[PDB]
Amino acid sequence: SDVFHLGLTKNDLQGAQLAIVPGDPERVEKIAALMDKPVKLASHREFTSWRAELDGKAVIVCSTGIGGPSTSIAVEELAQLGIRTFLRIGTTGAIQPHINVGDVLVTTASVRLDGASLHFAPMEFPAVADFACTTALVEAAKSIGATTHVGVTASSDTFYPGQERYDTYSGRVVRRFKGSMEEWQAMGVMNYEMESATLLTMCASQGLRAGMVAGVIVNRTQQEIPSHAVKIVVEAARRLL
Amino acid sequence: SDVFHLGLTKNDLQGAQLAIVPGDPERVEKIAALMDKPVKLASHREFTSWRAELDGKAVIVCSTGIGGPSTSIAVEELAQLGIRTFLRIGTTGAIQPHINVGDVLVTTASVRLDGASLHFAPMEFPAVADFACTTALVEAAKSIGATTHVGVTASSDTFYPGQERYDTYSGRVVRRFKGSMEEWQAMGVMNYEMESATLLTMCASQGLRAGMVAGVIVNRTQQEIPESHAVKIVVEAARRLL
Amino acid sequence: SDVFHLGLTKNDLQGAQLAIVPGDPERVEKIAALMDKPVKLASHREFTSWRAELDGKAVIVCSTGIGGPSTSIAVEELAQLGIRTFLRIGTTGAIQPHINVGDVLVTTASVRLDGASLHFAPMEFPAVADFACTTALVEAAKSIGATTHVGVTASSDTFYPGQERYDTYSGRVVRRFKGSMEEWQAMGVMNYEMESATLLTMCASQGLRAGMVAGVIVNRTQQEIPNAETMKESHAVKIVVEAARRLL
Amino acid sequence: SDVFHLGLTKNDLQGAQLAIVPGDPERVEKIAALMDKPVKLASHREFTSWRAELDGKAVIVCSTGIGGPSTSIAVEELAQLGIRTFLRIGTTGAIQPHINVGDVLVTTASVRLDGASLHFAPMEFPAVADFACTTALVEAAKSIGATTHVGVTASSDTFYPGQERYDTYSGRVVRRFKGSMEEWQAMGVMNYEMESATLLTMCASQGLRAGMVAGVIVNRTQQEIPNASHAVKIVVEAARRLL
Amino acid sequence: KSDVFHLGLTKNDLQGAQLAIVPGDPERVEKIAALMDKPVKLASHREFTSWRAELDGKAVIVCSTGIGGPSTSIAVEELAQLGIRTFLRIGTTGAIQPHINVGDVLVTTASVRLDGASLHFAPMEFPAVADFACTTALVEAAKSIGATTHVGVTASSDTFYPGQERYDTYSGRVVRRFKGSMEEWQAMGVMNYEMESATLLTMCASQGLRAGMVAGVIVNRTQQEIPNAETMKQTESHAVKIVVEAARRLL
Amino acid sequence: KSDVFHLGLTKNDLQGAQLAIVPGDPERVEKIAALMDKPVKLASHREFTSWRAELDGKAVIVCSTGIGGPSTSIAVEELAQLGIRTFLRIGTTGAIQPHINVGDVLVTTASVRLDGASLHFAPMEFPAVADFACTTALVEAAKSIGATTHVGVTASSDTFYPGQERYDTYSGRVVRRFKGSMEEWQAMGVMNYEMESATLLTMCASQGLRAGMVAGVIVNRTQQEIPNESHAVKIVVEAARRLL
Ligand SMILES: O=c1ccn2c(n1)O[C@H]1[C@H](O)[C@@H](CO)O[C@H]12
Ligand SMILES: O=c1ccn2c(n1)O[C@H]1[C@H](O)[C@@H](CO)O[C@H]12
Ligand SMILES: O=c1ccn2c(n1)O[C@H]1[C@H](O)[C@@H](CO)O[C@H]12
Ligand SMILES: O=c1ccn2c(n1)O[C@H]1[C@H](O)[C@@H](CO)O[C@H]12
Ligand SMILES: O=c1ccn2c(n1)O[C@H]1[C@H](O)[C@@H](CO)O[C@H]12
Ligand SMILES: O=c1ccn2c(n1)O[C@H]1[C@H](O)[C@@H](CO)O[C@H]12
Repeated sequence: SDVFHLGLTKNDLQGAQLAIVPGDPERVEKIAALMDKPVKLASHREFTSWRAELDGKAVIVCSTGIGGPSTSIAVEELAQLGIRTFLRIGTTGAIQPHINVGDVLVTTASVRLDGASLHFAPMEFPAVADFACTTALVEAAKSIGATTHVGVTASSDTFYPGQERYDTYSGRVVRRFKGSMEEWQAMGVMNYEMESATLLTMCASQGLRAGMVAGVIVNRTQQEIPSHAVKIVVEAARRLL
Repeated sequence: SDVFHLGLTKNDLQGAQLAIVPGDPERVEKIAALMDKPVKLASHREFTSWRAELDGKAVIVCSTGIGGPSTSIAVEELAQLGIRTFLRIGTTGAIQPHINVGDVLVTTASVRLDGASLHFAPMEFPAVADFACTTALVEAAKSIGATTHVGVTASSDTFYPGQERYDTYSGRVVRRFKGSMEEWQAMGVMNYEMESATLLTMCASQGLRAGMVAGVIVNRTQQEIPESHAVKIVVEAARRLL
Repeated sequence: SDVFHLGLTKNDLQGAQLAIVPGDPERVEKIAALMDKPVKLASHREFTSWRAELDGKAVIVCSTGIGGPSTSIAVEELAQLGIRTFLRIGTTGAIQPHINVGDVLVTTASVRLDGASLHFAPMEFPAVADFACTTALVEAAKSIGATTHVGVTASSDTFYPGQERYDTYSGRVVRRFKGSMEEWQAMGVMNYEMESATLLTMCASQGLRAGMVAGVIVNRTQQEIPNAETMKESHAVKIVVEAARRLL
Repeated sequence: SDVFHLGLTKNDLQGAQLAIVPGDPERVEKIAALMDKPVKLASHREFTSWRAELDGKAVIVCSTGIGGPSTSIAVEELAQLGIRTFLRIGTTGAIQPHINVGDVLVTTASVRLDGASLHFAPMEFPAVADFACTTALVEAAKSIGATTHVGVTASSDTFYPGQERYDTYSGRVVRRFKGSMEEWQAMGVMNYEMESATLLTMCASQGLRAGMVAGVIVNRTQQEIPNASHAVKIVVEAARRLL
Repeated sequence: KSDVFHLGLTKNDLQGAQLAIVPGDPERVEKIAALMDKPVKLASHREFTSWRAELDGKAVIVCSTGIGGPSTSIAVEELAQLGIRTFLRIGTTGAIQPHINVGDVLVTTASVRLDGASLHFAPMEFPAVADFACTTALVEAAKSIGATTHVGVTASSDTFYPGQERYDTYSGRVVRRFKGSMEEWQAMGVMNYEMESATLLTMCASQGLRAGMVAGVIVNRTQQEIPNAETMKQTESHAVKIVVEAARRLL
Repeated sequence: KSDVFHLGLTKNDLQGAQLAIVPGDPERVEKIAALMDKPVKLASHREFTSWRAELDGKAVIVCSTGIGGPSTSIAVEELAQLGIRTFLRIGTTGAIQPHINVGDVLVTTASVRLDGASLHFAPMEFPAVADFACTTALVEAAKSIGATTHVGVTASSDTFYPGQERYDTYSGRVVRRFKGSMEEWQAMGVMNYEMESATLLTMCASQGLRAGMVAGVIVNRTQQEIPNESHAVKIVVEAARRLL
């Protein structure tokens, strides 16, 4: 093991320079199974890694877990092993009424409601996605025929108060986030999730390419509590290889 | 007439939905002359406005002057008159050694070293360009065959201390900005300019499409102070967005 | 030619160490006309410069444009050329009920609602006027007999959201400035403006003397925008010329 | 299931009001084994939960995973199910010369270098542990005879830059965290971890009781990476004094 | 003769003392020193009055701070130079919780930092936390005396009026930051308001000094009955007996 | 016996007074009032010693503030509750500019807000600015007295040691924020360090009260760290005479 957390050596990657990075370890095998020669690499904490082949070239699929801190460990240690391009696939809650459950979202940049991004760049720095990655993700969605939305995502360190949920133990949301959902909605923000700000900032400020795609699992204008994207991200990876 | 600064009516625009927004009033007519049926509309302070036609469709060219404050006035008042798409063309000082004078840069997002962006969105909101605008801009630069870099820009409220210039009256730089250039360079930042953070934040937070393009006029790794394809690029990009 | 934006040399100034700095370029020559031996120096972007003579002493008149960014270029490059004392003349929106259109407002210090002032001093540092410049402006106003108000000014990086104007495209104001005008009013702030915070912070933190004066064109307790007119206020112009005289 | 992530009902807890919350899911079984009638409950994402008994009273053991965001999810959802007292156990890197590998550290409060704590309370509010919980941990430690240090912890959203590690892909650290380890060291800060700031802030501002204990895994005065027990006994003994 | 700029004390004055009790009021010093053996006045300059007394045969200092973090920081710093390593603050306070009664005793584990002087020792993310041994001694000493005691968080404010959301003032207005603040602190479980615990606890914790904080509740801001002078000084005395008794266990 | 909770004064005690001189040292209060007509001791509670005097037939207050903004804010507010509308501060200070001598007098136009109490009245972007009429009277009073006077910006700190970048302390340690800070204020033309002006100036300017600040230099920090009726106390009395 060349790294402290992932349990991987540089030789494990077989010259791979691109990684797909889901949140849930459960999803890693399913993503790799859509490519050639899939083999299990390692599994430690919420970091499950698999190696696959796409058009003759080595590809990594590795999970991040929930949150920026966990994400920052996986990205850093993957970068040490040779990864220069990261493609993020996740799940999300829509906050705009016209976006339906089943729709696919591509993130251009993130509202930094996290702490981990500040460990790489000050708040004035933008949490922006790589242009080539974003293009590839939009072209892939277009070829597959998925109903897709491009724009800004709010990336939060919490599931509950930072996304202004009141259905909680305290039923309370601190001053900073009181009335914040209505504010993001007016600013044209598409959705909430919990990892992109960290991923995007840390890659953009360190010479690493990153992209972000996600499937909608809930619409917050209706409820607080609740496939194509998987095909989109692997198709995008083919154009970036 | 309809607006306080620009001196324009909705009728002056004749249906225009897109605007090209340079900084210098003197470049406004030059950009308009590259398109069909160029007509001068008005001229007040920083704001010189022209109407032209591109593929039979009305287009506005309006100057912003230097800085986010005056840019925010032009953008706001054009939006009241019906503009929904804004394209900035400017000039810039590169901070990466591999970028030469005359190269073209396309901004995906800006480092917010301004004050006016905060009047539209809190600091954690990204100063990000619209994707369709950026695509057109990158595809236009490639069609004309320009040497092109795509990435992040540092957008500063000042020409001197905020860009870490020491050849000044005082010769000093405040704590915040001392050592900041080396820091931006290490973070992959391409260039310094003075307007993008304001333009990009106020558009992305109000449902307005915005893109940013600039020609390199100086490189900071050698000196503090010093037809371009940039103008051809912005006009070709505007064509694709109408 | 000695500077990058203003297109001037030290020779153009002919020994000048005081400059009057209006916002609008079209005001430069009109201000210069009230003084002896006026001549046009240069004009680039929003920097229009004229030289005049007051009691046999060389004085510069140079525009700044709208906003602190272009103000900071003008003030810096003028300082490089030899200017050590700056007097700003502008227009303003009053936020107190008793202040009338055409009243003259002299600023002691400014609420830093700008970004450029942070490029010279951290937010703790006061955006304060020079005492000698303020004295000259106050004493000059009394000599003219204008209705004068002295106090704090809020200096915003925007005309619209930062001055809590709602009649806009979005009709929306961000959390920070929502309810802000009522708060400044209660705190005794006289007016809204867009350049003083940058100017005063620049000069005070770099050993330069600065004064700030402006004439009211709208009262924000009744309307956001002044009514349009056709006919072609000047009190503040006389006051700023007379104040310079007392400073030379 | 009564909660969204954990996959637990109120009936699963059997009236439990106290939870031991390790970082690593692997530890859940081991901590539960030291108590009686231990049984598995659920496992979803980084949240593995067990239930046991201590002096005839039900106790929960539930993992949080790495970081404040994940910690905040577990703590909130356990609170909805009835948990009022939280005792965290983790691993940590020491930054004081007089603190060695294998020593046990009890946190009174944390330096807030996270983002999740701000979602509960503004920065001025202290990430402070409950006094009853801290007392139980200190006293449990002295009865086992472990080398114990009591004080402030640095709680970071990152393992690398925020803890000022330079053996990285970029080799640089951002302005804010550059020269920061030396500063914390002069301030009397004991150690580095990643979850206590979030945990202590969200409990102290919501009427919940919380304590924090960890074992020293690396000394940062001599090395960045560790490689080149007592705490588990202490946390179980502390919980026993809290029921 | 003085070893320090403000306090007017020497190391000889201390007689080898390593603990100090640090109240706010100059006039309270003599009264607290009256609960110990053989008290003698040492000095009195500005708001800083100092006395020495014996406790179980050990030298102890009692020295006032004045109101606020700035004057507290001067006193604590200059005492530390003279050789003091442990500081125990006794105060009076206003409770903001309905279940906390006038006459109750409050021990602070840590403080909400609404001061400016703590920032001169550590940035805002550092906790304004009490020393464990000092808090242990205070909680246990409270049981010896028999007080009704609450242990938790305290809001430490640089002002008595607007920072404690008081509206009965000259202006009658409260700045944006503090408008609605009392209600929010109440929800977060904050017990009370005072004016110096944030400075003291931050400056000691970040400099290798031990500090503790105890106070008696003189008023509650949720109820309408305001106690008289006699009942208030009865509460103060009750909390004063706890700080001396806690000091015994810290020698 | 008292209309206010800290000072121990009634509105009646002020006898119509609308101006107060507000020094820092309680012991110094009596000596200032002794320079005026019919001085009478009023009260003494905590760090607040108050005396009443007369100047050209008008009642004036001299009241002690104690050290620091918090203590200052209590005095100003309760004095305001009893009718005082004009405050004049007289203090001692440490100069940080080479050209300023020990014994010189400094009039403050505005302060660097290195405090916490000012934020309880106005956000940080609000200027800690003195009243123009008060500053004028102080500047003119200096001429009449005949002292060497400098007018400008003052750094107003919540501490005496770390915030004034002093290293001769127990820890010998200065926090990141204030590391190298004295050299920075110096280059920004800041005259001096004190501990009360930011709170005083901000709270008065944002509440419709008039305030002024004068001080005598007791030490120069470019030569020395620790220091060791004056001109400044004469100037504050003369200024008060001009503002009645
Ligand atoms: O509202 C939502 C719904 C889902 N997600 C998101 N917000 O946070 C992301 C977490 O990693 C994880 C938490 O369920 O899934 C993503
Ligand atoms: O280094 C540079 C060079 C050029 N520019 C930029 N920074 O600021 C932009 C100004 O609006 C304008 C005036 O400098 O030109 C752009
Ligand atoms: O309400 C107002 C009215 C006028 N002004 C002010 N606010 O901003 C100043 C700008 O420079 C310019 C913008 O019109 O004029 C000054
Ligand atoms: O230096 C260290 C060493 C260990 N830990 C800490 N920092 O972060 C904690 C993480 O949860 C997890 C990361 O390995 O373990 C804790
Ligand atoms: O509500 C209150 C009541 C009392 N105190 C507190 N808040 O502030 C403390 C001051 O030092 C001093 C001011 O009364 O006493 C403490
Ligand atoms: O450097 C200095 C010197 C003196 N002073 C000042 N700073 O702080 C003021 C304190 O109230 C008091 C404490 O010395 O005196 C004022």
